[PDB]
Amino acid sequence: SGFKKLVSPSSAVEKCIVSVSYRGNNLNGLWLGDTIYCPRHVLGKFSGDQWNDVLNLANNHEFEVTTQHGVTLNVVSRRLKGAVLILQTAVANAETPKYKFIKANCGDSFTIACAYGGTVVGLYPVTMRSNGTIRASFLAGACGSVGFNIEKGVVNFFYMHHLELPNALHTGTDLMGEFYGGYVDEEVAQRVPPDNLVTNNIVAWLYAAIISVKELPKWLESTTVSVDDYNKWAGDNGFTPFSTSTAITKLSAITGVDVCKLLRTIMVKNSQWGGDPILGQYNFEDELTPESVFNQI
Amino acid sequence: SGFKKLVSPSSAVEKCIVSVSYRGNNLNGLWLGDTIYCPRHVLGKFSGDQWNDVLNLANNHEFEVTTQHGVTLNVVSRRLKGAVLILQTAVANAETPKYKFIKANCGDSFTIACAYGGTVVGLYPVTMRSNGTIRASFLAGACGSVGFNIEKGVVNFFYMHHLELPNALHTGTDLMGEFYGGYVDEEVAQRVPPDNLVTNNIVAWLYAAIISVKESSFSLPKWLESTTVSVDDYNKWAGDNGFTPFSTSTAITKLSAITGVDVCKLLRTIMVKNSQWGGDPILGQYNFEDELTPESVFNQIG
Ligand SMILES: *C(=N)[C@H](C[C@@H]1CCNC1=O)NC(=O)[C@H](CC(C)C)NC(=O)[C@@H](NS(C)(=O)=O)C(C)(C)C
Ligand SMILES: *C(=N)[C@H](C[C@@H]1CCNC1=O)NC(=O)[C@H](CC(C)C)NC(=O)[C@@H](NS(C)(=O)=O)C(C)(C)C
Repeated sequence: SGFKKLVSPSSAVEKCIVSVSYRGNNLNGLWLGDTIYCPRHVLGKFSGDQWNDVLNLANNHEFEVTTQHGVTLNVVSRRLKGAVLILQTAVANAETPKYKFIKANCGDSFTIACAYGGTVVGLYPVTMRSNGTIRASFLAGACGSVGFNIEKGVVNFFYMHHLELPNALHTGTDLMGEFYGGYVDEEVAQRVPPDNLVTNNIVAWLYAAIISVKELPKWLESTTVSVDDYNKWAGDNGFTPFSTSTAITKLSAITGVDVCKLLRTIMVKNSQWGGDPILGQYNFEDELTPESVFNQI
Repeated sequence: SGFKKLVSPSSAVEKCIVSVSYRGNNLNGLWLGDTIYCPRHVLGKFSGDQWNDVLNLANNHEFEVTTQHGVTLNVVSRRLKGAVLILQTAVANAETPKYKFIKANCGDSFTIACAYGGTVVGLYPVTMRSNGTIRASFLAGACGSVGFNIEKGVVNFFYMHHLELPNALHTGTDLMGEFYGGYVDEEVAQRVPPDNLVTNNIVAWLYAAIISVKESSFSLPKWLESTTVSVDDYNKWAGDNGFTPFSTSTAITKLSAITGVDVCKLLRTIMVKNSQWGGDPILGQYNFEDELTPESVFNQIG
């Protein structure tokens, strides 16, 4: 029993995180096979089409790349893919795990391996927000830190960290160099669309509260609302649409509470929470997924 | 910018977690040197003076120990130390890190390496509560999972998991085999004292919020009280309102000096908000977060 936001174990990712420095710019890279992925702004703060000419003018021998073992790697080639710089090394990483490059959807949760100087210093979970940001914890030098999980012995890579927007919001690319949310790696003003609370994860958290209380809650409404009616309301109140899933179906069956009862709870509690807490909180938790809640049963 | 509850990287610990089986009891062990630490109730569900005779009654060849690699270890000796069973292996773990066995105090936070069948499946942070429990996430087979952090290239081990009390409360021993909170590894009703909100961690969280408002609105937070309260006076109030006592620390001193805000203004804020929070949130919440430590907040400034 008990519900936590789980982090994936890090040993397989630690074996792939290297330091990448160029003319005093210090960040991190992901070494898979004979390929290092890192943010292109390790070269400097350029914009638009200046990048392709900065690339051809760069010097491979000036990429300072060290491993956690202290071994210096030698860059033999370079190219850009989106906002990710791709550096080929002379020798392959023999500790490359099985992996996939996957784009994270809204509400998807994964683990950040927060790195400085090529060394993972700590981990934490995050959720891909509706506006292409994550709520993370990053300082200077963290770029190149990666977001991942592990599923059936495969490392899924979702994210590489590039920049911090106002109000402690963070964003970056997938491992194919496409920026989440359409942001750009320029220190300029960028519009951030409003964050919509992730209904499906809130539903997971409400079910976790019900399972916890099994030992029905007073905050749980008794009336119902259809999925269409909730989704109409959601688009007007800052929530994502409710979408059916296998995990949510299992949670409803295990607890014996129809999910449309939880949707009505969301509408009423968002309008006026009142004095009754849900798992000690007077605000919705939306970074715990239905799959994780079910795995903890 | 941004504040998260951090987990320590797990590679050093993953290389030390093994599966330990005895007569259908399948748990986890911590393999350091030629020594495996695991919960004694891998031997079955006994009580009191029964354990020593059960230890003499067990035989080493019936312990099935396997590493994450699939390698079978051979137990050459056994002893009890408190509620921890200590098994000697024929060969030593060549991947043993530098480590310390340390007893976590109330409010100390660390990483749980949650393991099943000798394999770490996930991590998460926990805080040692005032009653000797942690609020974790554990299923059958999770015992022998360890709580740890890494400091200065040294793995501190604080905790090994033994049991789950009512209301999703988890507890266990330090690596010296002493149970936190005076619990025992028996399936009977047990006395569980109140869980008090950890003041020192709330203070840290409030500093984190001051820092965030400073770096988002260049001003002091709207909810921060103007008056101060004495530490002795706050600690008198804390004893009658379900909070731990405040106690100064180097990390809290640094946070006070970086932000320029007297910590006694934060203690008065706790008293005011606990009696009547109101409508202004703190870092998006209307309830105290007490599992983010001063040390962690300091490390997340730089
Ligand atoms: C990568 N090492 C670094 C990580 C930032 C630094 C503080 N917290 C983080 O997450 N990324 C940067 O410094 C980028 C680099 C540019 C070229 C994209 N710059 C920023 O993140 C910038 N924010 S912005 C895009 O101007 O709004 C800062 C440095 C002012 C935060
Ligand atoms: C160890 N693998 C297991 C971990 C528990 C199981 C479910 N969640 C956990 O944290 N520990 C046990 O099964 C112990 C064993 C005894 C001999 C110490 N038993 C319990 O935790 C028991 N709770 S109790 C001590 O009666 O209050 C359960 C199994 C009923 C939860």
